[PDB]
Amino acid sequence: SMSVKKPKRDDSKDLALCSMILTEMETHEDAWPFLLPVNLKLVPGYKKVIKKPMDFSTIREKLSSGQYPNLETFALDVRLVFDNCETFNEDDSDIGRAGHNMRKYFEKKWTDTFK
Ligand SMILES: O=C1CCc2ccc(O)cc2N1
Repeated sequence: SMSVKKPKRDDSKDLALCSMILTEMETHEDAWPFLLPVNLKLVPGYKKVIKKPMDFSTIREKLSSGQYPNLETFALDVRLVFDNCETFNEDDSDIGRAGHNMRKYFEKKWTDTFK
């Protein structure tokens, strides 16, 4: 509260670390469904069903241009990619499996890096 401050994380390396995690995501062999935004003109249902599309290239642009206030807003966008994937794909599909795999991959890097 006013004039009562918590000790807080050293956050000075967060940008670099998030960039490294994103690079690791981008180069994972199962990243292919998530590298670019889904084409809303060509994919039936996607525009109506998925209220907030997100993809790695959009996250990369936001990270490169100061549009994440903190590391938690970055993690929210990454998770959104995989949450969207679950909404639109059966677990028993190539893309459904890819999303589950990438999510697991991300959360371990996240834990290992920041927790
Ligand atoms: O999540 C997605 C991205 C859009 C898409 C297009 C074609 C398809 O067979 C599956 C998908 N799932």
